[PDB]
Amino acid sequence: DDQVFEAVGTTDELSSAIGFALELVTEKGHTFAEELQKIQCTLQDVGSALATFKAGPILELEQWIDKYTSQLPPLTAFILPSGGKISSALHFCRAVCRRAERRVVPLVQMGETDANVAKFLNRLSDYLFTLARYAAMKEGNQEKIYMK
Amino acid sequence: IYTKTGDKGFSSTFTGERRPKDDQVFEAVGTTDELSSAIGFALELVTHTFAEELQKIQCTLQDVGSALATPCSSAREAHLKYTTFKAGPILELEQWIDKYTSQLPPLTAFILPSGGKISSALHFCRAVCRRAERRVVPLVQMGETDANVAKFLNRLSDYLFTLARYAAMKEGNQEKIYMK
Amino acid sequence: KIYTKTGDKGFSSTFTGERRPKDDQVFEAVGTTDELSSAIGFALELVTEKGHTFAEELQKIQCTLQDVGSALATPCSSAYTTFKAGPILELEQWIDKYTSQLPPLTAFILPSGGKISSALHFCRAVCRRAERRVVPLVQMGETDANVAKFLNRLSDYLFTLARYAAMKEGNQEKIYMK
Ligand SMILES: Nc1ncnc2c1ncn2[C@@H]1O[C@H](COP(=O)(O)OP(=O)(O)OP(=O)(O)O)[C@@H](O)[C@H]1O
Ligand SMILES: Nc1ncnc2c1ncn2[C@@H]1O[C@H](COP(=O)(O)OP(=O)(O)OP(=O)(O)O)[C@@H](O)[C@H]1O
Ligand SMILES: [Cl-]
Ligand SMILES: [Mg+2]
Ligand SMILES: [Mg+2]
Ligand SMILES: [Mg+2]
Ligand SMILES: [Mg+2]
Repeated sequence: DDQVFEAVGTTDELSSAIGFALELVTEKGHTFAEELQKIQCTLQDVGSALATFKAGPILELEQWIDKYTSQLPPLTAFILPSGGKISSALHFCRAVCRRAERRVVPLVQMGETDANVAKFLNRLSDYLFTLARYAAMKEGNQEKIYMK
Repeated sequence: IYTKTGDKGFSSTFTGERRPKDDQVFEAVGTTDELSSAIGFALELVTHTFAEELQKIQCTLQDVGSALATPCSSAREAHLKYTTFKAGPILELEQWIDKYTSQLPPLTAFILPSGGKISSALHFCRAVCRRAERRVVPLVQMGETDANVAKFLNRLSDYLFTLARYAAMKEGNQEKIYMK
Repeated sequence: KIYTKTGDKGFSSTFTGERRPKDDQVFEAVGTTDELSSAIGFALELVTEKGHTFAEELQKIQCTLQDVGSALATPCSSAYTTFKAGPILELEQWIDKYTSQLPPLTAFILPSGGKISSALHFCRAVCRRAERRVVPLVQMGETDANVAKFLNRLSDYLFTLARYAAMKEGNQEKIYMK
């Protein structure tokens, strides 16, 4: 099936975009770098699952999200993809992650893939978005804002 | 785990339709966000008027996104500002291109993606932009999206191409030329 | 003036002169191929030192990617378009060169290994996307099988070159962990 190869490929594409973003991290021992690396592993499991996906990593993502949200101001503006190297790269990862989601979706719904793979990808773009903001905040960057 | 509205693989348009995330509309808005993000990263390599231009373009790509997520077949009276995509930013890209073009050597051979970090990031952006044009086109040719969105993305890749060239020249980088 | 506006309505030309909508699978394959060449272009900028022979290789590969573009823009039924085996066989030689210098590998390598190596894993993914786009074209007999072969062998090249970059830099690449 072509749809499976497409979904696996786009998952790998995401993981490799994360791989490149990780290279932008200049200081050693950041916990989000650990997290991104764990996600990459999960993406490999996504890969073979597509080709039973437990809920744990979704929960993991949800607690990391909540951790970073509580450290950040409320979200009042619409931001443009920005805020420093890592941040921008994560915004790109977010876009690619959302593309992966769209590719997995028909596979679920056809019941060829565990529902949770979609949920994980859905939640991953929230993680990547949140992490981007968190990363920019910690560089004290200030992201660019929408203007007509 | 949370029960998020997107978890069963459906999302919403700005007109209230529920569609599988699979849908053309989301392929089209996703790919546009992808493009804007790529530009976001390219901006981070600015080492500048053209940096200002790239941001305005990101802002237009927001509008593009609002437009794509508002199918004309179901736009009502209050959504008219989203369904209406004015020509202005296109004329802008055109006059920007003329400006840069009048500062560049004449062009006759095929340029490979190259020219320094900013220039190469821009060539990648251009490629992503043309993918975004491919996603928008079927919405336009189905009457769901203003044709001006497509004009824009069409022109944008020529803008992004000529800026790449400009950046290369202002760094003293010669781009590679197609060989054989 | 570089823009004609003639594609402003969503249509464009194949190298046969046929007008098609821009979302036609021919354009999807050509574009994805451009995307790949652009990704290689960026990875090329991550090379610090002068005179790396792989850097010369990737640039030759960009040239072939243009040829792959043209071939794809010239679908066979509507025409006469053959893609020669040469750049494939050449890729195969370069692959052996790097492959033979590498540790035997039993792990699963996560996209990692430094900037170059990382950029090249991404390139590999985009190349694999380009393969997936070329596949329908070959199966309906619009494109020479060799074109798919080239991108396939190029996926292999980019993976193993990323391993090579990582090893030269002495940059440990990350492994799959359960
Ligand atoms: N995978 C996707 N690709 C492109 N666009 C999307 C995708 N998912 C959602 N969208 C669009 O972007 C908007 C914001 O995305 P969001 O992720 O918040 O929606 P969702 O996935 O339906 O909701 P939730 O993430 O809260 O479950 C959505 O209303 C939808 O129009
Ligand atoms: N968005 C696209 N994605 C992939 N391939 C394209 C795209 N647009 C055009 N092509 C192909 O690449 C060639 C050069 O593209 P170009 O953008 O100059 O064409 P166009 O959009 O038809 O014309 P113009 O841009 O001058 O209005 C075209 O002749 C066509 O074969
Ligand atoms: Cl795609
Ligand atoms: Mg979502
Ligand atoms: Mg949301
Ligand atoms: Mg064009
Ligand atoms: Mg042109």
